[PDB]
Amino acid sequence: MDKKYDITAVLNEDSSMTAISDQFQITLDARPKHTAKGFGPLAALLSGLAACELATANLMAPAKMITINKLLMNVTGSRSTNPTDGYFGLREINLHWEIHSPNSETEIKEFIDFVSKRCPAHNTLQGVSQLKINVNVTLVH
Amino acid sequence: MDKKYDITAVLNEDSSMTAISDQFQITLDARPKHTAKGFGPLAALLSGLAACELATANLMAPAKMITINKLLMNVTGSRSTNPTDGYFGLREINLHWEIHSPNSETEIKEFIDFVSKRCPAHNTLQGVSQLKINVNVTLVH
Repeated sequence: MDKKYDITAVLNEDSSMTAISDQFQITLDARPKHTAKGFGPLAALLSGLAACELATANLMAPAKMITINKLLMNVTGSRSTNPTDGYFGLREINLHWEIHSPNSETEIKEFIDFVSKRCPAHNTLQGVSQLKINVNVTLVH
Repeated sequence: MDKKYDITAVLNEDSSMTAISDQFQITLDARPKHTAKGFGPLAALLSGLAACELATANLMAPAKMITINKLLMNVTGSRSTNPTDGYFGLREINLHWEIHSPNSETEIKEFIDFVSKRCPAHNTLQGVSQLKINVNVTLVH
Protein backbone atom coordinates (compact mmCIF):
# COMPACT_ATOMS: atom_id res chain seq x y z
CA MET A 1 0.00 0.00 0.00
CA ASP A 2 2.97 2.27 -0.67
CA LYS A 3 1.73 3.81 -3.90
CA LYS A 4 -1.35 5.98 -3.64
CA TYR A 5 -3.33 7.63 -6.44
CA ASP A 6 -5.68 10.59 -6.27
CA ILE A 7 -7.77 11.59 -9.25
CA THR A 8 -10.94 13.64 -9.88
CA ALA A 9 -13.17 14.01 -12.95
CA VAL A 10 -15.87 16.58 -13.59
CA LEU A 11 -18.86 16.45 -15.88
CA ASN A 12 -18.79 19.71 -17.84
CA GLU A 13 -21.74 20.93 -19.89
CA ASP A 14 -21.99 19.53 -23.42
CA SER A 15 -21.43 16.21 -21.63
CA SER A 16 -17.63 16.21 -22.01
CA MET A 17 -15.66 15.32 -18.84
CA THR A 18 -12.34 16.72 -17.67
CA ALA A 19 -10.05 14.72 -15.40
CA ILE A 20 -7.33 16.20 -13.21
CA SER A 21 -4.16 14.70 -11.75
CA ASP A 22 -1.78 16.96 -9.76
CA GLN A 23 -1.23 19.76 -12.29
CA PHE A 24 -2.16 17.82 -15.44
CA GLN A 25 -5.57 17.74 -17.16
CA ILE A 26 -7.25 15.36 -19.59
CA THR A 27 -10.60 15.93 -21.28
CA LEU A 28 -12.68 12.79 -21.94
CA ASP A 29 -15.89 12.22 -23.92
CA ALA A 30 -18.21 9.24 -24.50
CA ARG A 31 -19.91 10.90 -27.47
CA PRO A 32 -19.34 9.30 -30.92
CA LYS A 33 -16.29 10.15 -33.09
CA HIS A 34 -18.03 12.81 -35.19
CA THR A 35 -18.43 15.19 -32.19
CA ALA A 36 -16.11 14.32 -29.14
CA LYS A 37 -13.38 16.30 -27.37
CA GLY A 38 -10.97 13.61 -26.09
CA PHE A 39 -10.62 9.91 -25.30
CA GLY A 40 -13.64 7.79 -24.57
CA PRO A 41 -13.64 6.71 -20.93
CA LEU A 42 -12.73 3.11 -21.80
CA ALA A 43 -10.22 4.33 -24.38
CA ALA A 44 -8.34 6.12 -21.60
CA LEU A 45 -8.48 3.13 -19.27
CA LEU A 46 -7.05 0.95 -22.02
CA SER A 47 -4.38 3.59 -22.68
CA GLY A 48 -3.76 3.70 -18.97
CA LEU A 49 -3.18 -0.04 -19.24
CA ALA A 50 -0.88 0.28 -22.25
CA ALA A 51 1.19 2.92 -20.53
CA CYS A 52 1.60 0.68 -17.45
CA GLU A 53 2.79 -2.02 -19.81
CA LEU A 54 5.39 0.17 -21.46
CA ALA A 55 6.50 1.75 -18.23
CA THR A 56 7.07 -1.45 -16.26
CA ALA A 57 8.92 -2.93 -19.28
CA ASN A 58 11.17 0.08 -19.47
CA LEU A 59 11.84 -0.35 -15.75
CA MET A 60 12.52 -4.05 -15.80
CA ALA A 61 14.52 -4.08 -19.05
CA PRO A 62 17.87 -3.15 -17.43
CA ALA A 63 17.68 -5.99 -14.91
CA LYS A 64 16.71 -8.53 -17.56
CA MET A 65 19.37 -7.18 -19.87
CA ILE A 66 16.96 -6.42 -22.68
CA THR A 67 18.00 -3.45 -24.76
CA ILE A 68 14.99 -1.69 -26.26
CA ASN A 69 15.22 0.60 -29.29
CA LYS A 70 11.51 0.98 -29.95
CA LEU A 71 8.58 -0.09 -27.82
CA LEU A 72 4.88 0.38 -28.48
CA MET A 73 1.66 -1.39 -27.70
CA ASN A 74 -1.62 -1.59 -29.52
CA VAL A 75 -4.54 -2.39 -27.23
CA THR A 76 -7.98 -3.46 -28.41
CA GLY A 77 -11.03 -4.50 -26.45
CA SER A 78 -14.75 -5.09 -26.56
CA ARG A 79 -17.89 -5.19 -24.41
CA SER A 80 -21.57 -5.95 -24.80
CA THR A 81 -24.13 -3.11 -24.69
CA ASN A 82 -27.11 -5.42 -24.41
CA PRO A 83 -25.61 -8.27 -22.33
CA THR A 84 -27.38 -11.36 -21.07
CA ASP A 85 -24.78 -11.83 -18.33
CA GLY A 86 -25.47 -8.46 -16.88
CA TYR A 87 -21.81 -7.87 -17.67
CA PHE A 88 -21.39 -4.43 -19.15
CA GLY A 89 -17.62 -4.59 -18.74
CA LEU A 90 -14.74 -5.45 -21.05
CA ARG A 91 -15.03 -9.09 -22.11
CA GLU A 92 -11.91 -9.19 -24.22
CA ILE A 93 -8.79 -7.04 -24.15
CA ASN A 94 -5.92 -7.62 -26.65
CA LEU A 95 -2.36 -6.35 -26.08
CA HIS A 96 -0.07 -6.29 -29.10
CA TRP A 97 3.58 -5.58 -28.22
CA GLU A 98 5.98 -4.32 -30.88
CA ILE A 99 9.59 -4.46 -29.72
CA HIS A 100 12.61 -3.31 -31.64
CA SER A 101 15.27 -5.26 -29.80
CA PRO A 102 18.54 -7.02 -30.65
CA ASN A 103 17.79 -9.51 -27.87
CA SER A 104 16.75 -13.03 -28.82
CA GLU A 105 13.26 -14.54 -29.02
CA THR A 106 13.30 -16.73 -25.91
CA GLU A 107 14.82 -13.67 -24.23
CA ILE A 108 12.10 -11.27 -25.37
CA LYS A 109 9.53 -13.93 -24.43
CA GLU A 110 10.54 -14.34 -20.79
CA PHE A 111 11.02 -10.59 -20.60
CA ILE A 112 7.46 -9.80 -21.50
CA ASP A 113 6.00 -12.56 -19.35
CA PHE A 114 7.99 -10.89 -16.59
CA VAL A 115 6.54 -7.45 -17.37
CA SER A 116 3.00 -8.83 -17.57
CA LYS A 117 3.51 -10.27 -14.09
CA ARG A 118 5.00 -6.99 -13.07
CA CYS A 119 2.71 -4.23 -14.47
CA PRO A 120 0.13 -3.22 -11.79
CA ALA A 121 -2.60 -2.57 -14.35
CA HIS A 122 -2.10 -5.98 -15.94
CA ASN A 123 -2.10 -7.58 -12.49
CA THR A 124 -5.36 -5.85 -11.74
CA LEU A 125 -7.31 -6.81 -14.89
CA GLN A 126 -5.78 -10.30 -14.73
CA GLY A 127 -8.19 -11.22 -11.96
CA VAL A 128 -11.44 -10.33 -13.72
CA SER A 129 -12.49 -13.66 -15.33
CA GLN A 130 -15.32 -12.22 -17.39
CA LEU A 131 -12.40 -10.78 -19.25
CA LYS A 132 -9.76 -12.34 -21.46
CA ILE A 133 -6.37 -10.75 -22.02
CA ASN A 134 -4.58 -11.92 -25.13
CA VAL A 135 -0.92 -11.06 -25.49
CA ASN A 136 1.33 -11.44 -28.51
CA VAL A 137 4.48 -9.59 -29.49
CA THR A 138 6.18 -8.57 -32.69
CA LEU A 139 9.95 -8.63 -32.24
CA VAL A 140 11.72 -6.56 -34.83
CA HIS A 141 15.49 -6.97 -35.04
CA MET B 1 -19.76 -7.35 -28.23
CA ASP B 2 -20.96 -4.18 -29.95
CA LYS B 3 -18.43 -1.63 -28.68
CA LYS B 4 -14.83 -2.14 -29.71
CA TYR B 5 -11.84 -0.08 -28.66
CA ASP B 6 -8.53 0.54 -30.37
CA ILE B 7 -5.75 2.43 -28.63
CA THR B 8 -2.02 2.63 -29.28
CA ALA B 9 0.59 3.76 -26.75
CA VAL B 10 4.22 4.53 -27.60
CA LEU B 11 7.36 4.84 -25.48
CA ASN B 12 9.13 8.07 -26.44
CA GLU B 13 12.63 9.05 -25.42
CA ASP B 14 12.84 10.83 -22.06
CA SER B 15 10.72 7.82 -20.98
CA SER B 16 7.37 9.57 -21.54
CA MET B 17 4.64 7.75 -23.46
CA THR B 18 2.02 9.12 -25.81
CA ALA B 19 -1.29 7.37 -26.43
CA ILE B 20 -3.50 7.79 -29.48
CA SER B 21 -7.22 7.28 -29.87
CA ASP B 22 -8.68 8.23 -33.27
CA GLN B 23 -7.36 11.76 -33.61
CA PHE B 24 -6.73 12.36 -29.92
CA GLN B 25 -3.41 12.26 -28.07
CA ILE B 26 -2.60 12.05 -24.39
CA THR B 27 0.96 11.81 -23.08
CA LEU B 28 1.49 9.65 -19.99
CA ASP B 29 4.54 9.70 -17.74
CA ALA B 30 5.27 7.39 -14.82
CA ARG B 31 8.14 9.56 -13.55
CA PRO B 32 7.58 11.30 -10.14
CA LYS B 33 5.78 14.69 -9.79
CA HIS B 34 8.98 16.73 -10.03
CA THR B 35 10.06 15.26 -13.36
CA ALA B 36 6.76 14.26 -15.19
CA LYS B 37 4.99 15.20 -18.47
CA GLY B 38 1.36 13.84 -18.12
CA PHE B 39 -0.83 11.42 -16.20
CA GLY B 40 0.61 8.37 -14.52
CA PRO B 41 -0.43 5.04 -16.04
CA LEU B 42 -2.79 4.22 -13.19
CA ALA B 43 -3.90 7.86 -12.80
CA ALA B 44 -5.30 7.86 -16.33
CA LEU B 45 -6.65 4.36 -15.79
CA LEU B 46 -8.55 5.56 -12.73
CA SER B 47 -9.62 8.68 -14.62
CA GLY B 48 -10.96 6.47 -17.36
CA LEU B 49 -13.02 4.73 -14.69
CA ALA B 50 -14.18 8.04 -13.22
CA ALA B 51 -15.21 9.33 -16.63
CA CYS B 52 -17.18 6.14 -17.33
CA GLU B 53 -19.00 6.64 -14.03
CA LEU B 54 -19.97 10.25 -14.81
CA ALA B 55 -20.70 9.35 -18.40
CA THR B 56 -23.13 6.57 -17.50
CA ALA B 57 -24.67 8.57 -14.70
CA ASN B 58 -25.39 11.27 -17.26
CA LEU B 59 -26.92 8.69 -19.64
CA MET B 60 -29.06 6.97 -16.98
CA ALA B 61 -30.23 10.14 -15.20
CA PRO B 62 -33.11 10.86 -17.63
CA ALA B 63 -34.66 7.42 -17.41
CA LYS B 64 -34.35 7.78 -13.66
CA MET B 65 -35.85 11.28 -13.45
CA ILE B 66 -32.75 12.36 -11.62
CA THR B 67 -31.94 15.93 -12.56
CA ILE B 68 -28.21 16.66 -12.21
CA ASN B 69 -26.92 20.21 -11.77
CA LYS B 70 -23.27 19.48 -11.00
CA LEU B 71 -21.60 16.08 -11.11
CA LEU B 72 -18.05 15.10 -10.19
CA MET B 73 -16.09 12.15 -8.84
CA ASN B 74 -12.98 12.01 -6.72
CA VAL B 75 -11.13 8.70 -7.13
CA THR B 76 -8.36 7.47 -4.92
CA GLY B 77 -6.54 4.16 -5.01
CA SER B 78 -3.52 2.17 -3.90
CA ARG B 79 -1.21 -0.80 -4.55
CA SER B 80 1.89 -2.46 -3.11
CA THR B 81 5.30 -2.02 -4.69
CA ASN B 82 6.74 -4.72 -2.47
CA PRO B 83 3.92 -7.27 -2.09
CA THR B 84 4.02 -10.70 -0.50
CA ASP B 85 0.85 -11.51 -2.47
CA GLY B 86 2.74 -11.36 -5.71
CA TYR B 87 -0.04 -8.87 -6.44
CA PHE B 88 1.17 -5.54 -7.84
CA GLY B 89 -2.24 -4.28 -8.88
CA LEU B 90 -4.69 -1.92 -7.16
CA ARG B 91 -5.75 -3.30 -3.78
CA GLU B 92 -8.27 -0.57 -3.04
CA ILE B 93 -10.09 2.02 -5.15
CA ASN B 94 -12.27 4.67 -3.53
CA LEU B 95 -15.04 6.37 -5.51
CA HIS B 96 -16.53 9.57 -4.11
CA TRP B 97 -19.44 11.12 -5.98
CA GLU B 98 -20.44 14.70 -5.39
CA ILE B 99 -23.90 15.30 -6.80
CA HIS B 100 -25.70 18.62 -6.86
CA SER B 101 -29.28 17.51 -7.32
CA PRO B 102 -32.78 18.42 -6.06
CA ASN B 103 -33.68 14.71 -5.86
CA SER B 104 -34.20 12.96 -2.52
CA GLU B 105 -31.48 10.86 -0.84
CA THR B 106 -33.28 7.58 -1.41
CA GLU B 107 -33.55 8.70 -5.02
CA ILE B 108 -29.84 9.40 -5.45
CA LYS B 109 -29.03 6.24 -3.53
CA GLU B 110 -30.94 4.04 -5.97
CA PHE B 111 -29.66 6.03 -8.95
CA ILE B 112 -26.06 5.38 -8.02
CA ASP B 113 -26.59 1.69 -7.28
CA PHE B 114 -27.87 1.65 -10.86
CA VAL B 115 -25.11 3.73 -12.45
CA SER B 116 -22.71 1.43 -10.60
CA LYS B 117 -24.27 -1.80 -11.92
CA ARG B 118 -24.07 -0.13 -15.31
CA CYS B 119 -20.73 1.63 -16.07
CA PRO B 120 -18.50 -0.77 -18.04
CA ALA B 121 -15.38 0.19 -16.10
CA HIS B 122 -17.04 -0.39 -12.74
CA ASN B 123 -18.33 -3.81 -13.92
CA THR B 124 -14.88 -4.81 -15.14
CA LEU B 125 -13.17 -3.97 -11.84
CA GLN B 126 -16.04 -5.39 -9.76
CA GLY B 127 -14.83 -8.81 -10.85
CA VAL B 128 -11.32 -8.40 -9.43
CA SER B 129 -11.39 -9.39 -5.70
CA GLN B 130 -7.82 -8.45 -4.73
CA LEU B 131 -9.38 -5.06 -5.13
CA LYS B 132 -11.99 -3.37 -2.88
CA ILE B 133 -14.14 -0.66 -4.41
CA ASN B 134 -15.68 1.60 -1.78
CA VAL B 135 -18.45 3.86 -2.94
CA ASN B 136 -19.81 6.90 -1.17
CA VAL B 137 -21.68 9.95 -2.41
CA THR B 138 -22.15 13.52 -1.25
CA LEU B 139 -25.55 14.87 -2.30
CA VAL B 140 -25.82 18.66 -2.42
CA HIS B 141 -29.19 20.39 -2.62
